[PDB]
Amino acid sequence: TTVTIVRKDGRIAIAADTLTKWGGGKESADYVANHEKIIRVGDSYVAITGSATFKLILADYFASLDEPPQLDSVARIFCVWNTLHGALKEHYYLQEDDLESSRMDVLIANPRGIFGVAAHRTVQEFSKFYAYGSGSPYALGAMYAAYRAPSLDAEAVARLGVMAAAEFHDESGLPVQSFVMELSP
Amino acid sequence: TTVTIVRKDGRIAIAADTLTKWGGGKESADYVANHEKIIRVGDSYVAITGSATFKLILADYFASLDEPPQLDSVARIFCVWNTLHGALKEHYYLQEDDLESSRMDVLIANPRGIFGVAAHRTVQEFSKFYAYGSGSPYALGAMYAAYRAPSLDAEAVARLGVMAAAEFHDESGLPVQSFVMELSP
Amino acid sequence: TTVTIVRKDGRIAIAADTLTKWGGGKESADYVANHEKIIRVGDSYVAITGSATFKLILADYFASLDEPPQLDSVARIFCVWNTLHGALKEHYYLQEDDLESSRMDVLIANPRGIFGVAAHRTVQEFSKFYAYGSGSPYALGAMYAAYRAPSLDAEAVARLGVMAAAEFHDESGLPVQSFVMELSP
Amino acid sequence: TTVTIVRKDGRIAIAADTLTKWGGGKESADYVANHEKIIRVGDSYVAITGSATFKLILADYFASLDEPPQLDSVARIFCVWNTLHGALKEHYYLQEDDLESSRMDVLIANPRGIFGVAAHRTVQEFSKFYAYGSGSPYALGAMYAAYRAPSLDAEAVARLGVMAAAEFHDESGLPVQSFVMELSP
Amino acid sequence: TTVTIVRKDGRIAIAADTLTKWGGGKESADYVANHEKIIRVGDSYVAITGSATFKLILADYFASLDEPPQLDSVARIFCVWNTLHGALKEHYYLQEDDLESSRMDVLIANPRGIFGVAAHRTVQEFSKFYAYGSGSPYALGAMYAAYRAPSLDAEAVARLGVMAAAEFHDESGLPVQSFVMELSP
Amino acid sequence: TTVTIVRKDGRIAIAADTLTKWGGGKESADYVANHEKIIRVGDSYVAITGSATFKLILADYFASLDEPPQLDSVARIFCVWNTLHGALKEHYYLQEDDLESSRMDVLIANPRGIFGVAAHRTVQEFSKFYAYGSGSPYALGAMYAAYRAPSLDAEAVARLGVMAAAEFHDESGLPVQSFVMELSPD
Amino acid sequence: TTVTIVRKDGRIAIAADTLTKWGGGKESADYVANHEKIIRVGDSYVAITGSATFKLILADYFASLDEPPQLDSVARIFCVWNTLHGALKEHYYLQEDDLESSRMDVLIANPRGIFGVAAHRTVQEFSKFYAYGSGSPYALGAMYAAYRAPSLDAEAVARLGVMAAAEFHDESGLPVQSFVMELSP
Amino acid sequence: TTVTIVRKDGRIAIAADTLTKWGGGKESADYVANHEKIIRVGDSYVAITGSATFKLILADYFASLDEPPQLDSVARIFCVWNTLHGALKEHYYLQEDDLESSRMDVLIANPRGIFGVAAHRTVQEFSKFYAYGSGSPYALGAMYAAYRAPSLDAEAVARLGVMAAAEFHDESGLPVQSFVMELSPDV
Amino acid sequence: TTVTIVRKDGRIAIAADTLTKWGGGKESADYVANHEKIIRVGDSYVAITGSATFKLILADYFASLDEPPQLDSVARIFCVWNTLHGALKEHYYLQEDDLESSRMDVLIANPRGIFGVAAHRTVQEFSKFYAYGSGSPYALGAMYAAYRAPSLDAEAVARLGVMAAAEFHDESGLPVQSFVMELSP
Amino acid sequence: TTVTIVRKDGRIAIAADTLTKWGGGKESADYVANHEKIIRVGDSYVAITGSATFKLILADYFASLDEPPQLDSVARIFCVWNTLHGALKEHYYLQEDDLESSRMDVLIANPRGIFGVAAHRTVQEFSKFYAYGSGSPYALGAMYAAYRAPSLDAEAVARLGVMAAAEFHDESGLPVQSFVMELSP
Amino acid sequence: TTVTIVRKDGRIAIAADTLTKWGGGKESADYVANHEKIIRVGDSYVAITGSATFKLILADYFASLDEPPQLDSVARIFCVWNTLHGALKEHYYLQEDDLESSRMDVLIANPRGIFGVAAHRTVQEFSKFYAYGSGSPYALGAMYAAYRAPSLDAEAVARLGVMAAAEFHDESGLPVQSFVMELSP
Repeated sequence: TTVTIVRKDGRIAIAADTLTKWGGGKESADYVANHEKIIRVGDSYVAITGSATFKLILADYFASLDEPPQLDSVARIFCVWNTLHGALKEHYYLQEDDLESSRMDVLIANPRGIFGVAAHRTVQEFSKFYAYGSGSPYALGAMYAAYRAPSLDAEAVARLGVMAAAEFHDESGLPVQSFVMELSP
Repeated sequence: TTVTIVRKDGRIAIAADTLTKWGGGKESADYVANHEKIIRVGDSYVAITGSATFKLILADYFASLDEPPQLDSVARIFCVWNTLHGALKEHYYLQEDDLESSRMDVLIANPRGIFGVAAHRTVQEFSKFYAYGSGSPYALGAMYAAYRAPSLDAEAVARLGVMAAAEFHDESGLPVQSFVMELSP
Repeated sequence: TTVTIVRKDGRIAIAADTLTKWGGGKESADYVANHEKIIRVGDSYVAITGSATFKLILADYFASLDEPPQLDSVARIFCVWNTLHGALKEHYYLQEDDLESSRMDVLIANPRGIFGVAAHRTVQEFSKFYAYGSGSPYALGAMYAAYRAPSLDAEAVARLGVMAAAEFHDESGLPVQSFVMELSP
Repeated sequence: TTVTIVRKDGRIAIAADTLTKWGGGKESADYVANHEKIIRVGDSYVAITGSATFKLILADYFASLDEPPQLDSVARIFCVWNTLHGALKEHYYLQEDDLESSRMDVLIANPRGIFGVAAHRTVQEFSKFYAYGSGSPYALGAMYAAYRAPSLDAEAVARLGVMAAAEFHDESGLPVQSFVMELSP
Repeated sequence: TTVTIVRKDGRIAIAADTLTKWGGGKESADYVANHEKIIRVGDSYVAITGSATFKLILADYFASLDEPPQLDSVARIFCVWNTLHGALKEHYYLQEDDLESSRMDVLIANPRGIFGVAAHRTVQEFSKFYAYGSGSPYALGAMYAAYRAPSLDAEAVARLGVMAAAEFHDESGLPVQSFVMELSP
Repeated sequence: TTVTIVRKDGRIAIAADTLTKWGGGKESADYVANHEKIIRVGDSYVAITGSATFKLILADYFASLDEPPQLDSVARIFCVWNTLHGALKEHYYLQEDDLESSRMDVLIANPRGIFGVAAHRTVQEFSKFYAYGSGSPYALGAMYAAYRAPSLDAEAVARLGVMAAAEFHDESGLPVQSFVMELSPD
Repeated sequence: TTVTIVRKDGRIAIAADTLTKWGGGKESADYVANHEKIIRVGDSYVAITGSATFKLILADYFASLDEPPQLDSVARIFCVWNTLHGALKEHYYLQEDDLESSRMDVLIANPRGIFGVAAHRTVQEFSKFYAYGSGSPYALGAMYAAYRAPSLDAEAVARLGVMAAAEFHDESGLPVQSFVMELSP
Repeated sequence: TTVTIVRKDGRIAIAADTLTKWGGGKESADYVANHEKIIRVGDSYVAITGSATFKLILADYFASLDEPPQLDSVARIFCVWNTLHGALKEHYYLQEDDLESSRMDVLIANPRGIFGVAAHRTVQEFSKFYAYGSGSPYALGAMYAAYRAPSLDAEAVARLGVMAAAEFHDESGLPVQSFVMELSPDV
Repeated sequence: TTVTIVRKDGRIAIAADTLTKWGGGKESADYVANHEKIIRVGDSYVAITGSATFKLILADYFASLDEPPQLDSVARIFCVWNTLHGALKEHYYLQEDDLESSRMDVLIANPRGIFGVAAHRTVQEFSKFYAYGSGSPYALGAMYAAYRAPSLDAEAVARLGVMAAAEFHDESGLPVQSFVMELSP
Repeated sequence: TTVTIVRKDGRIAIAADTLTKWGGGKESADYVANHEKIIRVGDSYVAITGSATFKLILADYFASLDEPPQLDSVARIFCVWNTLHGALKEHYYLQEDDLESSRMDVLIANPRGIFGVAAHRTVQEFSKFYAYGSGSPYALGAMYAAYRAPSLDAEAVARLGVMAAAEFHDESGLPVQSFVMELSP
Repeated sequence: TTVTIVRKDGRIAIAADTLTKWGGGKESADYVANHEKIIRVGDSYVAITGSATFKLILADYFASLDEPPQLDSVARIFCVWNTLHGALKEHYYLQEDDLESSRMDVLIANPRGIFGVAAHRTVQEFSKFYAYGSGSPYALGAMYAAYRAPSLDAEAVARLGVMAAAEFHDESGLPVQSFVMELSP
């Protein structure tokens, strides 16, 4: 998996590759209908790495809440993820470290910022771009190279990061899925 | 075990081999009468890999419910399987990974699509064909070869996948059980 | 232990060796008065492999029930054995795999058919013959060779499989106990 | 420890050595006054192997029951020992296998038959003789040789078994302790 | 991580580097908005090492109390941290040693002293300076060498320790955050 | 793999299955041309179990000796195999137990008797029948039931042994190969 | 890696993928110039699996020999590979099992037939087709499905085997290379 | 395996069961023609426990010697077994303890006495009887009971030892093989 | 470490970072005079990853050889490295895998092309660009995104590769060292 | 520690060394005031081995009982010790074998007999003498030799046993403490 | 095994038990004719613990030397044993610690003194008595108690040592073998 997220010229963009793995087996977007790794939660886009089951768990979990959660500040995202964690263990059968791992790394894009939440509930707000998943290093290199290119908007930089992972790494694959939105004032 | 599933030209088919193993020993359809690995649940056909007990657990479990479940969307199937897993542990004595394993992979065929659930509750809708079990690589290769052949409908492609596995792998054996049905409007 | 079961010409038959092992030590029928490995439950004969305590546990357990179970279908036998596993744990101090093990393989004969239940509660109806225990490989070989000899009825076949095991394996011993009954049409 | 039990010519006999061990330490009857490894439980004698504490546990446990248990059939003894195992865990601090081990093998004599219970509650009725404890192979050897000698009665045979073990094995020691009773009609 | 704390000439200062790590990967203040490792708690500054999630947990935890805690004495800080540790386990999913580790080392600067709390709740009041995190040995050496330079106030000595750590260790990176305040009478 | 050997009424027969395994993968005589597990060594037939490479090693080893070895007495077969084991180690890259394993269980049929050499160089002469390889229990069961049937000669019994194994075990498969010969006047 | 070999209608064909792996890193023919996995040895084609270093080793070794080897019978191939194994260990730094592993599986095409040599020096002549490498189960299934299709010649079958593998497994990737030759009379 | 050795009334006897094991598989004398576990070496009989290969190894070894070994004192037997052990490692592919195991226990009967050599080359002369193999304890107990029965000679006692083991232990089986000889008049 | 190599518009460029690591300690070019990771070998530039000792070893090795090696084809490079490995073991104290590891990955630039040798003597000629060392994922990412930009020659791209690694990974550090040359006809 | 108990000529005696160990450190009676290893319980003396804390525990435990326990028969002692073991775990933080170990061996002298209780609650009545602690072998040796000497009474023998252990074993040290009493009629 | 050595009133004695052990099995001097554990070497007697094989080894070794060794100084005995240890490994197949172990402890009595050599070739001369083997503790204690007795010579004392260990420990057994000699001037 590679997920990327970008902030540039008052535009916020998020992207994901589409390949699932089952061991060394490839399950591409060509063979799986529900191959999207980005789900909608309220007005946030949430890009998920880790087991392919997590996008089904989160969609189900968030949908089961009274209202969709606020994912627009670090404190709020953390607060939601910490509560999400107890549900993973208690309801969705989640299984050395400082803290217990939630086993997934997510990126969160919405009008009010670009964020990440690492497996250990390390919430971060990003200023330019970041990437998660095993393809992250490839994405970061490529986005670093093309971030300041005037010809590329946020979305094109996001997608380019996923493309670089997909070129070099066996856990990412084309096509790329992406979304783009305007930064709120 | 090999189970395959296929969707082609308005037809949905599902196929399983019929060989059960006890260690290195072979328990073929010629010696076991109840050698079918596909069960009926409502209007769905569920093909089951993993221990030969699971088809008895699932048959028992589903026959226990008030109404047959809904197995025609990813969201629905996921919910049914996430409830099934709790029952597996509690009432059926099921025994590292991100999430707990249900220790079986199933394929689901009905008039409203073809689906799969891996052991870790990864629910997937398939667009063409797929296969589970130790034999599935073989099945995948054979169905890739044959999917587009004009003389072969969905059922014949699914049956060929199991044959392929049964030819080269020691956990699959003939005869092949298959079912076919029309895709609904 | 070797236990066998055969269905031929409208006659069901079941058979077992009589030898108990205590480590390398041999505790034969000549020294042990309760050397029988087949018990009666309702109108079924149940031949039991594993620890020699299991025949005592099952007789005790099935006698404690309001009435004997029906062991005449795959579905029914599975219900019975899944409940029995619960009891083995809770009342009889029973102690990796997909499902928890019951530590015993059994064959079941009654007029309505010949069945088996493996340690992981894999219930199976057999069409010709089968065998359980460390001796079964020997028994199946012998019975495969002898099943179609006109001379030999169901009981003679069952018995011969146990003899073969006793000839060549150190956990099986003569004499052979066997029971025969007519196939309920 | 060696204990034997023999039935011959209308006589039943039970015997035990008298040596206790504490590591490589010897604690003979010369130094220990309570060196009896056989106890009385109603009209039954129970010869006990394993930890030297079990004779105390059993005596104390059986004394606490409203009445002495009937120990004169395989089924009855099994009931008793199954309930006993619970108490060993629950009251007397008892600590791989099919079933949990009670950590002792016993022989039981009474006027109605000879029996043994192994650590995993394998209750057995014997036709001639048997032995338990680390000295049993020596004892069985000896009693096999002596059993048919007309000049040796049941008790002579049972004692000779214990003698043989004490001759050759470092966990068995003289004097031999034996009891005899009449076979009921 | 490096955190330093300094007391000199009626002035109290606290510093931290800004670099976060994810494996061998660097997440600098350049890419992470919330790169601050120091938080406010009443009129104390708390500089936190260990998992980057802890600043989120602590901020969240202290915020949830009725009033901010008094963190101006060795006795009071301990009491607070002890209670905090319970919460870490009970609410924030905190997972050999003398006592349970809290998995973080902190420094506390307020107007009424400079303190630290190691991971096993060893509370200490410092009289000159100290440093925590993987970069402290570097910090202590640099601060040792510069404590008594008249040109350098408390905050210059605090920042310099961090700089030294950033120069030589792969878990510390510039910029240096810092705060200064007056000693209370 | 299953190999059977049988001695009955002045006839000697030897039989083997034909299936080779690569993990769980099957490699039947339908796909492999050289699927035979029995080789000829002089006027002996030698049925081999263990790695499919051993029949290549053995053919190669024996062909390289001045003449084909005498394999018609326990003592002679032993000397041959003890010397063979040194060559497995030195020339063909063979890798708890009392003795070193040769990693291979063989049956040897010839006009002068039926023999077997187990992996630990246990040389036996059999008087009726025997089987080696993972399928052998099935083979022993079957041949036990059939050995005394008048209608089945040494070869029929041997083949039936292999059939039984192939019927029930995942490392044996049809077709059966077999050879039969006359017992020498000894 | 996937390599295939096929014999059909008087023609022999051999085929390989071109992708090299470095952990999860992909090194496709698009970045690597020397991406061929098939080499010429005399008038044979040899398709190589295992470490990408093996093709260089064999090229080097065979080029060093006085005459190109004859790879046209099982016995011949066997002598050649047995001697090769000695050179792997001795000059090329080659590093549980019955026999030492040579760590690579090869397929050999020449006009006298199609052959294979597994890691353990298992020389096999094939009659129809075969495949090696981690991709081979898929290739086997594909080639099984297509082998008797009259519209596909030996080359088309061999290539399809590799394409099947590259569709579904992460250690195989296009382009496919192939070679075809005449069977000799 | 069970091997027994007995010295009684001026007579020396030695016995053995005839069953081989391959795992939990039985290879009885009914199916194996060379089921004997006792070999002649000069005028000694050597009964061998452990892997069935050892009887083949030992016959080969002793046949290759210039002259049969004299196996009629403790010091002579030790010397032979110590040399043998070096040959077991060097020529016959033998594989924690004080000393290296030879992996077999043997009993040696000859006119000049009855002896045993355990796996660690512990050579013993026996005064009455003894047994080796997994079936020894059963054989010992049985011979303990029957040694002084007046109707039984040394051979009957040695054989009885084997039969007790076969009765109760899965690694020993009938028939029993045995040999008997005269105690020489110089001992 | 990061080493990159680029082939573009008739020019060949090779580049490396300058940071040495001693555990978590940083030894930057600022503090180390011999911080260069590229050395000459003939007219070839060879960039070296793995232990900082290796450049001293190869310098010493090649300086003692007869005539410099010709590192201008795969076969030749392989020949040279295979023999090098024998010397690393024998004279320079080198210490699962198919082949023994040489423990360093190198890139090789000369006018006749660009090449790489991985730890297991896997010689590849590259057609566009590549990277080795723990930073290479970042570098490959970056260089993928910049390779086709007309404003950036071979050297600019190679350099950008290293910059990317150093931005995000703790084992790579600025400044970048690089060399460019002409492709020979 | 060594503790001994002796019965001779109508007298009972009991003794113990006075040395405590802290690792290889010695804590003699000369430095430790409460160096007694024997306590009073009713009219019984109880000599205690194992951890030096046990005598405090037992003294604390027995004092808290409504009245003193009767320690003058095997059945009664066991009863007492079995209850005690419960308290050790629950109240005094006591932590493979048949039964749980109470981690201490004791000897009990009273007017009505000599007894012991080993760690696993083996209660014994002795007829002459016995010893416990790491020094017991030495003490049983000395007392064996000196028992029948008319110049030594029960106390001299008991004291000589401890002296023998102090002579030769590094966990026993002089002085000896001893008590004597009259055998009751 | 117990061996003892004693020097008292111008006489020197040495003793040993006669029991051999094979596991838990006893081989008493009633069953083994060569049950002696003391051998002659010149005018020394040497008592041997460890495997029963060692007395055969030492006998064979010392008989093979040109002359019996001098064993009447610590310097001389050490020389002899150091050389002996080499012969043990080289000719007699002897198999963590400071020094290699010879795996036996011996006592050596001659007219010029009494000595011992421990497993690690610690040679000692004793002034009164000593003991080796697993029974030595019991023997030392007994000899400490008896050494001064006016009616017991050195031989009586030596034998009493052994007797005490045969009494209490499962690896020593009666009869005792002893020799005696006059201290030489």
